[PDB]
Amino acid sequence: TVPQIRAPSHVPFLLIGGGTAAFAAARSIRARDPGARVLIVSEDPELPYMRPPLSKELWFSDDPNVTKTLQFRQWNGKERSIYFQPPSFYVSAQDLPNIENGGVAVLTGKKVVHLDVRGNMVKLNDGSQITFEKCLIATGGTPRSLSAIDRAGAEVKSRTTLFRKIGDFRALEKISREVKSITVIGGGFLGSELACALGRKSQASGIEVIQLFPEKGNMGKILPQYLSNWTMEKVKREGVKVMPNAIVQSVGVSGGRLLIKLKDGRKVETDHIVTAVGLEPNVELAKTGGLEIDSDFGGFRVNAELQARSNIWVAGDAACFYDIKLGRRRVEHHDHAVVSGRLAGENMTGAAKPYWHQSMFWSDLGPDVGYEAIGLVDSSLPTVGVFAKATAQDNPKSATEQSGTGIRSESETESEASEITIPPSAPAVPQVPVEGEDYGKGVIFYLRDKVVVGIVLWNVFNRMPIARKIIKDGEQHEDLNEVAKLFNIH
Ligand SMILES: Cc1cc2nc3c(=O)[nH]c(=O)nc-3n(C[C@H](O)[C@H](O)[C@H](O)COP(=O)(O)OP(=O)(O)OC[C@H]3O[C@@H](n4cnc5c(N)ncnc54)[C@H](O)[C@@H]3O)c2cc1C
Repeated sequence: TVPQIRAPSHVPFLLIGGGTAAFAAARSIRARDPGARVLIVSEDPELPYMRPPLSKELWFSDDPNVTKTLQFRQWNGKERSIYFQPPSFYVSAQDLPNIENGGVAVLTGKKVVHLDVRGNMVKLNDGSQITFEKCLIATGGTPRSLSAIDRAGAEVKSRTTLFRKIGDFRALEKISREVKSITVIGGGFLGSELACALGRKSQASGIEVIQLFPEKGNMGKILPQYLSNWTMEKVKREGVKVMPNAIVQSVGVSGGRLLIKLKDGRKVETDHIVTAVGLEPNVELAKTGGLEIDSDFGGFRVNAELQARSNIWVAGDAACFYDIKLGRRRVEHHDHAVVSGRLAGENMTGAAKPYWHQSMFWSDLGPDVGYEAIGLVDSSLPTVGVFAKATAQDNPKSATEQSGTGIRSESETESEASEITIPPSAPAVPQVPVEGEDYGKGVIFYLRDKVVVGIVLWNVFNRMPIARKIIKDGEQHEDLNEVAKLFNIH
């Protein structure tokens, strides 16, 4: 067996990229047009898989075999495959045009590098060509790097990982068992999940874990300062040296270790760096395809139907879409990937439906801390937070036990509450006098006009439909403590 040239071929439905959005689009097309012939072409050799477990549950397991099988343990102890479907669900490219009732084929280890819109064709990196009738671009993005690491030498670039894939979890996991110290650069949800995860391994290994970022505290661009600060102390307590207000001036090699120099005088000595500083949408096809990239937000600009050009749609992290409440925007949400992929797939079969979904986001920092967000969440906005003591059910683990899944967009559902009526206050709880240290859950309302434009929920689950409805209706609430009763915050 030797390398060979693929003959030109044709496929009714071509999906460029094999991630969450591509997979959801393939199922949608198959549901809408039974017998459909769908081909996914994907650069990474792996079959389609969900990403959330990579910075999360896969680090919380004592079984060495999980790194190989990727059958991760949810917080409720129940196993789940990181893959959407196993190999048997798919067919090979070669067989697709001949199989009865059609199917979903997958061609991994191949990259589409040229899109010809008017000729309905693409070219792969190996020179072969595939004509299509309908095409979805769902190429995701590539992790951003740090400028200082880019200007940095071979030695340091060889000791920095960007965190996005299976390969990254595997390498970072191995490194956590080989070196004395690892630094996470990035204060966002993802960098924070990685810090907690290594801090947990640290309990057994004794490795040093540092997390550094330029904000005053974790997720500082998103959470109000008080909760950002609470969060920062929480992460630190997982055994992480957190360094806020840190701007990387340069990185170099000293003593055989990495030497990161900060603008303010500080210096960090460490053996490996993982960055989590955001994403660049994969838009290389915009050029041959004559597609518009959004100059303000990045990604492919699409219309209400997720369409970019004739017979071309985009979904997932790669799309700059028109949010029904916020206007042009792009997100990195698992929910959006699934919903938008499904809708694109439906539109590929002729539906012409607008994307009116309000995408949600969630983050877990271990089984005991969970956040959910929706709409415009920006710490520069005026905000109203309402809090209460947590009940036993108010944590990511219980939310996983109740629903049987850890992927929060699944358990929350994609729906929107049909009506909002402020329920009666709950029965009084006999208690000693309550202090701020005693709260463990809450809702934070983000405002613009006296209208709620965004919501972050802290340890409140199964209420996302209600948060969607409050944001959609756009009422001026006279008293947000009454509305918080909708989130069982009393
Ligand atoms: C580690 C991590 C944890 C996360 N946790 C959460 C969370 O808990 N909650 C939440 O809401 N969201 C979370 N997210 C975000 C969510 O997983 C993403 O929004 C989602 O993966 C985007 O899916 P996609 O299909 O749009 O893009 P991708 O998943 O990136 O898929 C794109 C695929 O296309 C391939 N590709 C790119 N270019 C080409 C090309 N030209 N030709 C062929 N193939 C190509 C790439 O190899 C890639 O496989 C997390 C993300 C990461 C990385």
